[PDB]
Amino acid sequence: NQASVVANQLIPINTALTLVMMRSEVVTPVGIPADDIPRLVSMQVNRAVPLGTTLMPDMVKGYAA
Repeated sequence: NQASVVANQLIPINTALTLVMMRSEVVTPVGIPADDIPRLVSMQVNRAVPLGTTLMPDMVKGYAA
């Protein structure tokens, strides 16, 4: 049902998110909702996020729904 943000490339640690890094997919478990992609632009991740990984709230510095 619900789509989440998934890494479209490896996202390195302490690197600001851009649109080319984030795709939407229906995955389980559910992560950050796909609708939040625009909000995530320029926010940094606190760990490296491998290709195909679902972005979870705890991975993004400053993220609160």
